[PDB]
Amino acid sequence: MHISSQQHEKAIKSYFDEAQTQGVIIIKEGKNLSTYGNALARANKEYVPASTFDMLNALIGLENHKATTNEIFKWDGKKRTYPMWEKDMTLGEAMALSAVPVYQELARRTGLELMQKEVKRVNFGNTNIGTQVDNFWLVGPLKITPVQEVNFADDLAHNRLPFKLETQEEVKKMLLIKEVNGSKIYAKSGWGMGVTPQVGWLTGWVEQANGKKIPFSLNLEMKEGMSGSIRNEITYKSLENLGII
Ligand SMILES: Cc1onc(-c2ccccc2)c1C(=O)N[C@H](C=O)[C@@H]1N[C@@H](C(=O)O)C(C)(C)S1
Repeated sequence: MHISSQQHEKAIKSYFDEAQTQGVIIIKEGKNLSTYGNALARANKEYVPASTFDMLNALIGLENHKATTNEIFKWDGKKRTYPMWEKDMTLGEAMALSAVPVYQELARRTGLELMQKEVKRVNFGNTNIGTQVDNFWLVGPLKITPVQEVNFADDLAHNRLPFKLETQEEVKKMLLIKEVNGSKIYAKSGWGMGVTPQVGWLTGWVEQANGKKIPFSLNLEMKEGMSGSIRNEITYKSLENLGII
């Protein structure tokens, strides 16, 4: 409104301070990138993308006819880390649930060789997937910075990735997670491996009523007993503080 930028900066740093974590949220208006939060130097450090990769995994699988958007991925009946994953689902349902096994099956369909060259073509992060086609986004060697992630989301939001328009639209329909007063929030979460603390992500964009698109990438540390929805909460408060929703 008439709120000073010092106050915006302080308000958003306090959302990270209150959660007792260290993180950054990067916003992009048109060409301009702004870095908020309580740990601004995270912006150009490299982290595994974790499930945020699901977005590119989907783009690639669909572009290369490894799946369709109505196709059902059967649960094989093995006990899963979460009961919510013990069901048959579409890619899109799997995006909302972040169903690692489905994205792993998709990655195996695509294959190491095809995955490696698609990730080069797209030049995502450090572009390196190593030798294990089914976990390189979760344990490395693939890594990416928060700046690169918000630029990725900015590409996909404006259909600039090197995939057909219809492939991009298909994956964007999968990413709708919230509606707030005429604004829509498209995004995918990520949560890295290992003992606490782990990396957390929420990367996407808001599509405003007038058609304007404002990409964001939140990146922070997931501390002992933090709920996943803290990523969402910090993100929503930040976007609201800045009047983007
Ligand atoms: C955490 C997490 O910690 N370790 C792995 C992993 C799994 C298999 C092999 C190697 C590592 C993992 C994971 O699965 N992360 C996923 C992607 O970010 C899923 N997104 C989460 C979410 O979005 O909230 C889920 C907590 C829903 S899981």
